[PDB]
Amino acid sequence: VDFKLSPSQLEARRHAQAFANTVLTKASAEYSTQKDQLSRFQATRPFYREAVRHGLIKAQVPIPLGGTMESLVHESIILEELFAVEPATSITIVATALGLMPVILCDSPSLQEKFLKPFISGEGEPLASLMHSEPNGTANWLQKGGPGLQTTARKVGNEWVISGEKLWPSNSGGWDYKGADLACVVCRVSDDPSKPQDPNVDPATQIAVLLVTRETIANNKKDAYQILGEPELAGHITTSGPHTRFTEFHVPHENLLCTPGLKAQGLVETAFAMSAALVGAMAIGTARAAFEEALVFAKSDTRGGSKHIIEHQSVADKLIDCKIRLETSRLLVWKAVTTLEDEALEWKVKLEMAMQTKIYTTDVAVECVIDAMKAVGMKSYAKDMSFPRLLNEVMCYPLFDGGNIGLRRRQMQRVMALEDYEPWAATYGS
Amino acid sequence: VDFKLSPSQLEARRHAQAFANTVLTKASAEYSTQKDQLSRFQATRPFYREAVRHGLIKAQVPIPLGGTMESLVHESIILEELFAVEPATSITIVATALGLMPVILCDSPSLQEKFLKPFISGEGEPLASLMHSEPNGTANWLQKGGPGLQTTARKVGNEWVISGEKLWPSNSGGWDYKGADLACVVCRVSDDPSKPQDPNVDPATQIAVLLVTRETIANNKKDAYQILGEPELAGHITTSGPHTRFTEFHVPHENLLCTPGLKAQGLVETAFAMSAALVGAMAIGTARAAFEEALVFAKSDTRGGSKHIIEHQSVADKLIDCKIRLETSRLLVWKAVTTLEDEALEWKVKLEMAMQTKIYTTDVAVECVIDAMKAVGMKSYAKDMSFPRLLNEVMCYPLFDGGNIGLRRRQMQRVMALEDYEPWAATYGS
Amino acid sequence: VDFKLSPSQLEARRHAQAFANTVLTKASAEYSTQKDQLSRFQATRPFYREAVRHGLIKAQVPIPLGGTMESLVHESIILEELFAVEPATSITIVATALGLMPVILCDSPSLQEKFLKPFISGEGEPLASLMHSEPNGTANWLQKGGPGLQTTARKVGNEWVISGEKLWPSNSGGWDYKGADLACVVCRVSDDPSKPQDPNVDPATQIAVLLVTRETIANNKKDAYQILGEPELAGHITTSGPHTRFTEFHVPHENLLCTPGLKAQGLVETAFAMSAALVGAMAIGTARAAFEEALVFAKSDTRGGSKHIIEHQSVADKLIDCKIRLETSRLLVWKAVTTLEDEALEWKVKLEMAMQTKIYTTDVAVECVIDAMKAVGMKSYAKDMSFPRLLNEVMCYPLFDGGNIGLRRRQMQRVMALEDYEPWAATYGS
Amino acid sequence: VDFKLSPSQLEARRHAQAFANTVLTKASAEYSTQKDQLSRFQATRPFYREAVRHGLIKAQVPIPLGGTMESLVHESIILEELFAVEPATSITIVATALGLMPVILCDSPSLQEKFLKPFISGEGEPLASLMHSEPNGTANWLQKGGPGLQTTARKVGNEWVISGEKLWPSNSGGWDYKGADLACVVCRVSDDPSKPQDPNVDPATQIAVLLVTRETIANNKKDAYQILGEPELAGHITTSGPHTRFTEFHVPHENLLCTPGLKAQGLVETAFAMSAALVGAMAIGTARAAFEEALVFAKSDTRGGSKHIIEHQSVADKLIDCKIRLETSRLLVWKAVTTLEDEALEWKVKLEMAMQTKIYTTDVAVECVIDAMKAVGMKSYAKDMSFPRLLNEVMCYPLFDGGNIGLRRRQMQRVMALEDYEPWAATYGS
Ligand SMILES: Cc1cc2nc3c(=O)[nH]c(=O)nc-3n(C[C@H](O)[C@H](O)[C@H](O)COP(=O)(O)OP(=O)(O)OC[C@H]3O[C@@H](n4cnc5c(N)ncnc54)[C@H](O)[C@@H]3O)c2cc1C
Ligand SMILES: Cc1cc2nc3c(=O)[nH]c(=O)nc-3n(C[C@H](O)[C@H](O)[C@H](O)COP(=O)(O)OP(=O)(O)OC[C@H]3O[C@@H](n4cnc5c(N)ncnc54)[C@H](O)[C@@H]3O)c2cc1C
Ligand SMILES: Cc1cc2nc3c(=O)[nH]c(=O)nc-3n(C[C@H](O)[C@H](O)[C@H](O)COP(=O)(O)OP(=O)(O)OC[C@H]3O[C@@H](n4cnc5c(N)ncnc54)[C@H](O)[C@@H]3O)c2cc1C
Ligand SMILES: Cc1cc2nc3c(=O)[nH]c(=O)nc-3n(C[C@H](O)[C@H](O)[C@H](O)COP(=O)(O)OP(=O)(O)OC[C@H]3O[C@@H](n4cnc5c(N)ncnc54)[C@H](O)[C@@H]3O)c2cc1C
Repeated sequence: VDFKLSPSQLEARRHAQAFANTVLTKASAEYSTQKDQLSRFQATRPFYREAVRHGLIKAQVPIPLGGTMESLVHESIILEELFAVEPATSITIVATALGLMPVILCDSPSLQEKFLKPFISGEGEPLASLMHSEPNGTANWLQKGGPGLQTTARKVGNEWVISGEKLWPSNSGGWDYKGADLACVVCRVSDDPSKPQDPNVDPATQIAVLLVTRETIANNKKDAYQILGEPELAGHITTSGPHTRFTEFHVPHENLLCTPGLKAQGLVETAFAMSAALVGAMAIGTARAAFEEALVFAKSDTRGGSKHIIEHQSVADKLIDCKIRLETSRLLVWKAVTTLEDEALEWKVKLEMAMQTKIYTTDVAVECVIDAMKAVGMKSYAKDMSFPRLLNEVMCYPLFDGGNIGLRRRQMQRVMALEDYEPWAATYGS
Repeated sequence: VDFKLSPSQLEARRHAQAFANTVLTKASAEYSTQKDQLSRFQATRPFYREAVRHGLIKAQVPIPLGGTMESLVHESIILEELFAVEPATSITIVATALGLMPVILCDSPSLQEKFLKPFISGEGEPLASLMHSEPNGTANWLQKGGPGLQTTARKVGNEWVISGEKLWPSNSGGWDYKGADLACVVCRVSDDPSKPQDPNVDPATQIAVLLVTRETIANNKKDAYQILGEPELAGHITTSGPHTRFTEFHVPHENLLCTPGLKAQGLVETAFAMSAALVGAMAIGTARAAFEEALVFAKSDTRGGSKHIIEHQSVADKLIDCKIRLETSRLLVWKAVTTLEDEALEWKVKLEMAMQTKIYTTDVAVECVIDAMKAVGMKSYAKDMSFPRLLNEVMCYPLFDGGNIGLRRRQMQRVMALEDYEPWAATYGS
Repeated sequence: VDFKLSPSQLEARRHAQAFANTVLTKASAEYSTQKDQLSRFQATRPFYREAVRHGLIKAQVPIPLGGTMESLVHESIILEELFAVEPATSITIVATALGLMPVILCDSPSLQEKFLKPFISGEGEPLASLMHSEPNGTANWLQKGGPGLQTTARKVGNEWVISGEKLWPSNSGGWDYKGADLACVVCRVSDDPSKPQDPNVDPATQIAVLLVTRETIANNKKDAYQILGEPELAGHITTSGPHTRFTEFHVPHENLLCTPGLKAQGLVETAFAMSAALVGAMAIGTARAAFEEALVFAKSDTRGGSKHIIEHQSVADKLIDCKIRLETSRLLVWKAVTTLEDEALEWKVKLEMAMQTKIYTTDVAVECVIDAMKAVGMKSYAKDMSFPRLLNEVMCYPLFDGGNIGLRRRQMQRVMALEDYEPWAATYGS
Repeated sequence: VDFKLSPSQLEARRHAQAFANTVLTKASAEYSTQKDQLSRFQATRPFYREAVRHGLIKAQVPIPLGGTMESLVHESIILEELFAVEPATSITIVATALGLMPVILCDSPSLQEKFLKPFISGEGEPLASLMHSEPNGTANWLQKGGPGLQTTARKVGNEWVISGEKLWPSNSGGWDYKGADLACVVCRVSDDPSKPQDPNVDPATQIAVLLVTRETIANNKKDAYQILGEPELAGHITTSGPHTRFTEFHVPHENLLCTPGLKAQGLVETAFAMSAALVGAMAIGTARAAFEEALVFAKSDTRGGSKHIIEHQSVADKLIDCKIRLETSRLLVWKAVTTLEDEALEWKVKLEMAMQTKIYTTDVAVECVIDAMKAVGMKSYAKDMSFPRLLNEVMCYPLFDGGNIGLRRRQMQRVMALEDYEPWAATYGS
């Protein structure tokens, strides 16, 4: 076992850091004063443009597919550096990565060449979105006997017809509400959308992914694709993840990502398992920003006393707890993404490790930001410090990318209950 | 022993609830459109006006002093109901209460009659502020051999001259920055403010409290009293707690609250111990709003599954944990205020109980809000629910009113380290 | 609302302290030499004798039934003092009180007069046991479609015949394995014990409680009642709670406690709700002993340094956290038992409060003992301090008297999920 | 960056597992029948003899020094597997590794060759001990102005004379109270032991380490070396760590480990920093045994319900938290030991990483055992399961090898407060 970073991993860090410090630090003056989420997202477009120019979207796509992604550990180091400075734009890049993952993972090389083209060009501001989440919730989307996804699709001729609503998926409506450049829309196949999901058939066997582009939306009637709203978020105030309604929305058969059923559900689960692992890097960045701000403050401020506050044991204890949470978190992320890259390990081992990672890093990042605030004291509550923004941003992580309580813990639980469960297969082999 | 509420405690609660729902619910539509903190505080003036007409400012003063305060348990009940709905204006009421407290507690009936007069009238919108906190911190203000308070006072003729800065004290500038109707300014006596505090004298013997009114301010040169800034807060966005600088600010000797030294420190300690106990009620109201909103959601929503999510054990575990935190918090607050009202008990015992109460309720209220958010899941993160506001608001409580890490834990540690410490004296007697 | 203790409550405390210090402190010299659990329990008989002589068993029976119980708050005070010194014998008293409860609370005065008689006499060493728990578990005993209790009973002529096994019920075999003086055996009614519980039935409608005395056991064949074993416990090493098998055990119909079904389940639920509330006083006593030992150590020992260890913030922080856990725990126990006593409150309100109390106090007692050990440090790990015993004893509390995870949380969850659940009914009526 | 185990790491694991399962499982049948700590420890001798025969003591010594230690990752894997089964004898091996470390670390090949010889022979049952800890404590041994170590040494011609007492050091009295085969006795140099440590000299400049063998002890008068007692421990009930008194105890100058002062303090600090990282693997072993026992239980028992208990969300939540604690702990240990072996890294970077590791792994192991017990429920409390032993054993870890509260957190705080502290130097370099 080895924890040393290669020259390309150190360069990936230096590059990410330089981009964050020279480009992302300027985003706040653009977005900070806009009234609504969409406006804030739009104000972020020149920074995404720069990220594309710096190669950061091309770096979300594997080299075999014409991108420049070197590894998932490189990706982890990049995301930690970006999120330690500014989640604006950084969040857009990862949302796009998620949006691309089903195509990156699928088994059609002609689909990959066609739909990944804009994202490896190094030009423009192309957005992708994995459109899974819904107004009524998704924690129970695979539950045999329940209503399932309320976004359904039916084959009519040589096309599919989507009806229903999505809520929350990042970048889904694009910069201007005429659509992401690529959206992977996750649907439940229902030949008749009025009738409930058949409780005698496993929900996983009825999943289909349909690829929707700006062209697709332009080819439909205006009322077939409507953005009904844009949630105002506590933190990550510059992301877009709207309420979208498809009404009789036609999509050509060639845009069907794969065979409906277990293969499609598989692509989705895989994409979301990879995000589960990497989301820990974002939480680390946010929490690391809080720790470092509190640390510098505790090593330079006496708070009207005779020594720097880090010399009070209760202050150092908080800082120690923060530092520990960050160190364990990062190791767990690097373990997770490395596990995901291991061809030897069966999927359930990868999936359990990804779930653990998401659950731990996100929950623990919140504690880290709060302890940092408690250590700095009253000054952390004013907006001339970063903590108000970090507090709001950090609370997103346990909730999003599949919340810990409803999705990730239950995905991990299902794995642990299986008869052939091997708790240590990722470490000690099978 | 008994927890039944008297008819007048029940009436205080009905009155508080009616006030909250007829008046305080309208505040948000007024303060929400104001871009800066002072303006938000100013938009809140008509609601404080209504608070005064409803008798709520008069109820912060004991009956023997012309007020209508029935008891601290009545107060605890009122504060919980107000803060469960809207901390805007509610926070102003309690900040005024704290400003009044050094006067309420002092042994001079002439000062009490004079300076409490506007607060017991039922007219206007009179504000009071206890001005203790400073830019450089206050956790170490009584540390022997340290710099001490940087707001100092010196006697010159038949007046005192205040030099230095305060930061954070609620209401201290009034509605218009010409001053609170009553400010208790806490100073360190120093004949020559350019000289450090003398390291061989106990800081507590150099504390003075000087009463500064609007008239005091108007009797000084314009540049003798100035507001340098108004912090933009993460939550409690409608409160004012400015950065104030006194420069050669003259106060009559008749305005000195009491003899400088241990008597003055003692009045500040007592005031802040009473607030330590009652700040729990504010934390309970906020956390209670989060718990109730999560409870109703959990009972009303299936999240696309086969049953309401309260029926999931992980969801119920969060709700159970919130409920336990709230229940234990309320009990401890009522214990602490009843203990403060007990004439048979020594100060050290009351102080220890008040510290415990502040530490427990405020730390635990934060966990209550966060767990509530986790239970609700993603929808908790959007501002169509109340959680974004509650999370920002709840994080104030561990930090303010004497932070838990630097001030309240240290005060309690000091009492616990005394040779005659009796842990259980508030319960089982001495 | 009032927390002040009456003269009789203070006397109850004094009496309980004097008993624990002059009698219970001598127990260890006797049980300590005994190599198995039963023999340790037997070694404890002379101390239970003394407890009876001091009126402590009589104090577990209400005055209208010939006992001397003053109130549940008196009971809480007695238990805290007892368990602060020595859980040996204390645990027998409390287990007997649980065994008496179904008879104390039943609607048959003839059963009360006959079966409580030995317990109000003030003589001998009479034991009672509520025999509910089983080798296969009881967390799911009321699960519809589940196997239910494996101890069943059937009516044959003018008798009931019991088949199956119990495990864990305190005192159940008596001093000599010829039986407790009174055992309430909870059975599921089944005319054929080889047949699985009907999945269509509500399991609570099948419950019967049969009273079994030493004369009942003697009236049966010797192999109809056998003790198969006695668990060797991590702590509470002097308690007995054996593995008992009933094989065609005949009981007179006049020993049926009440109408089978909902009424019988209700008596058991009520007895265990009462124990849920009071078990916190035992947790508090154990945790309090750990806190006070650490506190005395922290204020007298420098650990080879220049100052008492309580002077170190990290140490003081552990002690503060223990103190707060103990203070909140006692308040919650007093609230719970006062709630149970309230004639005007509905059952589910009482039950919910009792569940909260059990969950909180027992979880938090464990943390209190462990934090106290960390504060004292390495010396806490050797048996010349009490912490090794306290750690083993405290870990009983979250697991016993209905475990928190499987029973108490799920009882509380069920009440919260009821359409008419009112969270603050025990405090703010309505 | 890589977590993959080499073939030799996998072989170390297999070999350690086979030794634990074939040899160590048999230990309990021998030590459980003995009446006190010493006897239990003595009953452990044949198992240590087997460990020596299987090369496990030789594997504590680096290959350059004639041992077989392959790497600290190898050692971590071995310790996790040993402590997962049986800490008896396992504890003796690690205590011997600690005892050897000051010699392994020193810069004197002639000392190394002489004193390490029995330990690399593969013969007998040689024991080492690092005798640091004392009756009065050691958390403040380096405190300037404090009393310091109460075990002192004075130079008398060509010999040193030791006065004072040790308490706790494992193996220090050997199998028979005639001494460990090698003890490294840490002393404070003092010409006159009746005089207090000079408050004007930095305690670390007065540290000496004297090597004491069985020959040294036999060459002194009988009353010069006395075992006064053997603590009865809550867990690890088969280790020896006696109370030793040196009275005018003569040691040859050629047995001095190095020049007294910073160099000697540095060997002690380094040895204890290496143990701090590795003790994590012991904590993991114990917690892993709890987790796996709870997991097997939860996957095979319904607890009288219809489904395996792991299907209940609150049970799964506990197992998930245990699993996460174990995964993060192991990563942190492997990171910490790999950091210690990195010659490019400054000592303070290694030290910080080792303290973090000790703090985290030992605190969290306790939580893991307790969670596992709560998940299993009542049955976990009886000695037919492993948990009573594991609970007592896991509580050792945060207290021993320098407790977290008094020692490790203070050592880490000291590093963090340094002006040139680089928090991430172990991951991203300097
Ligand atoms: C900034 C941001 C970016 C996002 N990016 C995307 C994106 O790119 N694509 C996309 O599709 N979505 C995205 N989301 C949404 C998010 O990934 C999912 O909606 C969310 O994580 C799922 O919500 P939830 O887990 O709370 O599930 P919900 O279904 O909303 O359930 C909510 C709560 O109900 C409870 N619950 C429900 N069922 C159970 C159960 N069976 N067991 C136990 N508890 C249960 C749990 O407490 C759960 O937390 C984004 C959201 C945000 C804020
Ligand atoms: C909405 C609001 C209302 C307020 N109302 C008032 C008011 O009416 N009047 C008023 O005067 N102020 C008021 N305040 C200010 C507040 O009461 C105090 O400034 C704040 O509670 C004290 O800050 P602190 O406890 O963080 O101490 P600081 O001195 O700022 O110390 C900050 C941190 O340093 C550490 N620290 C410092 N010294 C030590 C030590 N010796 N040991 C351990 N740790 C230490 C702790 O981590 C502490 O949290 C208000 C503030 C707000 C936001
Ligand atoms: C000293 C002592 C005295 C005792 N006194 C008595 C007495 O007087 N009378 C008596 O009858 N018993 C007595 N007991 C036994 C004890 O009250 C119960 O057996 C125990 O509290 C119930 O066990 P449990 O709660 O762990 O349930 P179990 O049925 O053993 O369940 C074990 C675990 O399975 C899980 N589980 C099972 N079902 C669910 C579910 N539906 N949801 C979630 N999790 C689940 C939980 O993690 C639970 O902890 C005593 C025991 C001791 C040690
Ligand atoms: C099985 C076992 C094996 C052991 N092996 C060895 C061995 O091989 N060699 C050896 O020498 N010892 C050994 N020990 C002993 C152990 O390493 C040390 O004595 C112990 O870890 C140090 O004790 P402590 O950390 O509790 O410090 P203590 O000095 O005993 O301090 C006790 C407590 O006081 C408080 N405290 C003291 N000073 C401060 C401070 N400055 N700041 C904050 N809090 C403070 C802390 O709460 C601390 O926990 C062993 C013990 C056991 C049980």
